[PDB]
Amino acid sequence: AYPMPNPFPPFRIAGNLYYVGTDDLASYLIVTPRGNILINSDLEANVPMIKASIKKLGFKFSDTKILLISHAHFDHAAGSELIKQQTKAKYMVMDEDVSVILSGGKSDFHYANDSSTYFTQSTVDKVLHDGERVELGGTVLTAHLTPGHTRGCTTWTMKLKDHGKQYQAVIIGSIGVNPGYKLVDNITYPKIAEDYKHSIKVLESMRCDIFLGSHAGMFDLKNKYVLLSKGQNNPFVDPTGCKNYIEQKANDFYTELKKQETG
Ligand SMILES: [Zn+2]
Ligand SMILES: [Zn+2]
Repeated sequence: AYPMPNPFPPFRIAGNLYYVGTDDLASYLIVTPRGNILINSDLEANVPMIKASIKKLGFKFSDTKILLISHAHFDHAAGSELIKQQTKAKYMVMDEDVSVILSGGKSDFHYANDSSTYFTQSTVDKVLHDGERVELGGTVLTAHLTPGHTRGCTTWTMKLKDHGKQYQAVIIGSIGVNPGYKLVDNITYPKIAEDYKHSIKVLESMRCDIFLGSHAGMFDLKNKYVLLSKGQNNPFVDPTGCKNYIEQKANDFYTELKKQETG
């Protein structure tokens, strides 16, 4: 079973982007004059935690206008129906992952026959596409299709002003190869390996100043938060860590491909 995350103190990352997630499953709040955008609903058990984090920062849960996700797996999206019920936020999802969201996991190319991965069915209010913007109150997020991990895995980007300076924030959706994924002659998702390769090409050439992700461990949340509490100049500005993480995951993909082809 998925390890239950622990609470994590919410904080401002940069500009109008806040962390409202856990010590593992990462969620983000973008605060605008016309309401807020929430990224990742996490597990059903985490929805009260997200609400509490939002309110701890002095914001209103009822001001959540838009709900986005990194990708259509239960650990990022299971809480979405509850959030929609409690806030009436509009749920927007990349085209290629909509089937999984509508089916609560039953159409997943890999986990269709693993009921431990299923989650509450919901409807999608707006279907997104590669390069499409999500705009609220002058804030502009861009959805980048970085497929492989899921068919519609989304890497979210935005530009943030921090201490008078401009930074591109990148929330890496995931380019991990899960244990058991088949990369050669995949029966349900034949383009899986081509998709990962495309994601690698996109991410390797992407400007990345503020390095974030769907999981805390991708981007060193805990150690960076400690630096932030100590008053360090934005430790979440980490272009070198971003470059190195993308390169590591690209290498991990090719390592797994080598194992499947030659091992
Ligand atoms: Zn996943
Ligand atoms: Zn995950």
